[PDB]
Amino acid sequence: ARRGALIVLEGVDRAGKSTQSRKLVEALCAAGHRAELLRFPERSTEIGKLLSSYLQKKSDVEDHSVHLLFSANRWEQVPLIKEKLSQGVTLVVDRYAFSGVAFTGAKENFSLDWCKQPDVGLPKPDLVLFLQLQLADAAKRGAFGHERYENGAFQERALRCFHQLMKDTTLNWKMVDASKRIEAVHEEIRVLSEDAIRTATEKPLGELWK
Amino acid sequence: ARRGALIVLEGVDRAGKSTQSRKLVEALCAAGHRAELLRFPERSTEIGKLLSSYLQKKSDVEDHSVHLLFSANRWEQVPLIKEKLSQGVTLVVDRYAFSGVAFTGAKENFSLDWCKQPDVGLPKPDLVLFLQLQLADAAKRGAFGHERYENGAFQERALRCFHQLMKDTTLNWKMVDASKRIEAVHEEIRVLSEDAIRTATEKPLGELWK
Ligand SMILES: Nc1ncnc2c1ncn2[C@@H]1O[C@H](COP(=O)(O)OP(=O)(O)O)[C@@H](O)[C@H]1O
Ligand SMILES: Nc1ncnc2c1ncn2[C@@H]1O[C@H](COP(=O)(O)OP(=O)(O)O)[C@@H](O)[C@H]1O
Ligand SMILES: Cc1cn([C@H]2C[C@H](N=[N+]=[N-])[C@@H](COP(=O)(O)O)O2)c(=O)[nH]c1=O
Ligand SMILES: Cc1cn([C@H]2C[C@H](N=[N+]=[N-])[C@@H](COP(=O)(O)O)O2)c(=O)[nH]c1=O
Ligand SMILES: [Mg+2]
Ligand SMILES: [Mg+2]
Ligand SMILES: [Mg+2]
Repeated sequence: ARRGALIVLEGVDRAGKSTQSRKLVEALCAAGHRAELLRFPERSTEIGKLLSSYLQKKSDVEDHSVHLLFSANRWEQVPLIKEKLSQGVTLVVDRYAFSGVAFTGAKENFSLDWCKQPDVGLPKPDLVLFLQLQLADAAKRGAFGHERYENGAFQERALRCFHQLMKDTTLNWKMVDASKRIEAVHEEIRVLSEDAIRTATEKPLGELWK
Repeated sequence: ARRGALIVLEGVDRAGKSTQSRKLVEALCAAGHRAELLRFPERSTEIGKLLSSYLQKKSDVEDHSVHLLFSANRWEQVPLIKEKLSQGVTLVVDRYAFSGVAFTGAKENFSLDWCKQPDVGLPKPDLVLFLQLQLADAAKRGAFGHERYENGAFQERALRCFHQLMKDTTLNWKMVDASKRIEAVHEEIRVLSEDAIRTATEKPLGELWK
């Protein structure tokens, strides 16, 4: 039975990860694929609620602790991720380990290596789309939110970490010009995703960063 | 101001970590030291309650997730640990990262290296006492508990991991013959601890596994 593809959406702030993720799943399903949407953090579990309270500033969490919770929040979904992929279901994921590393990695005294370790071993995405957008363009999309990390300076330190992670040639990274309209960005992502489901899947699901 | 020492108690099942830890703190205080007791897991925080529900079998948790929570449960106490040590308070800890690695490391497909990473960077113990006890002797102390991991076969796989961790010469490991009476074991630990508070402290607090 042909496994599903694991597709991740990553990208700068307001670049359209959530919009594009919901649109990709809808369009794959409409074209007869079996596809479902996931996102991280997944706030409905016990850990997810801790992470949600942190991001909304309702609680403060030690930085190493919070990093590990974010990763744990991925590991708790691995049994489901692996089962859905083995059943032929393509999974479109709004943020994954890349955000985990880039966001803690933007903080002082957090090496990229330390930030990567908790996630080593996770299911490896068959495709990692990185939605790029210029600052001037992200502004036309509205004001920063009120949640933690939604600050220009901090966003720019996360972006440098993302660019380090993209030097990683074990991953099938694809850049997406997220400045275009919602529809045009969607068509670019869609075609890339059809291609990943079609080919990328003839190899077994890999393991991230190992 | 002379910093406190960070002293960890590790050891096989029923070897006396908790008894010896409470006795050491009492005796250091009685001899005019400033000393306080900590333990891991620390079940009173939000994470600690998750860990307590897991150990008591009231909930099941994915293995990588549970490993990261156990480490996060240490990181959330680092601000306090560092502040108490800088104030001259010696901290006696009932289990630390060594248990974290040995217990997940006893499970299938968990390399010691992966298990160590979440804890890299923690405050480094000035002294790690390992209470050794033969199986036949641990039995005279009563029956296994009902909690997760309290099984002869699993305990023996954790012990092999502990022996790998003791090959680590960056740590001041001391073996303790925990087969003696409660008092005699206590006198051995006490003398070792006075020595660690006295000398081991003239160097800054280190960082574990780095
Ligand atoms: N290509 C696009 N062009 C214009 N506006 C967009 C585009 N993609 C998303 N938006 C809008 O920008 C805001 C951010 O989109 P969202 O998908 O929530 O981004 P993210 O999840 O990356 O933060 C929303 O108002 C959304 O409608
Ligand atoms: N040296 C010792 N000799 C005999 N019994 C002991 C000794 N140390 C502890 N005990 C008993 O063994 C049991 C386990 O002790 P405990 O300190 O809770 O061990 P741990 O925390 O290592 O599991 C308790 O009943 C305790 O009184
Ligand atoms: C998945 C993940 C997200 N995050 C962050 C990125 C976002 N903060 N900002 N901007 C935040 C919320 O996600 P959304 O933007 O997808 O709603 O969590 C982490 O810090 N670590 C992680 O492992
Ligand atoms: C500190 C720590 C303890 N543990 C385990 C060891 C013990 N299980 N058994 N036996 C358990 C409970 O601790 P006590 O024996 O100290 O009450 O948690 C971990 O699995 N990981 C950790 O990081
Ligand atoms: Mg979003
Ligand atoms: Mg390494
Ligand atoms: Mg105990």
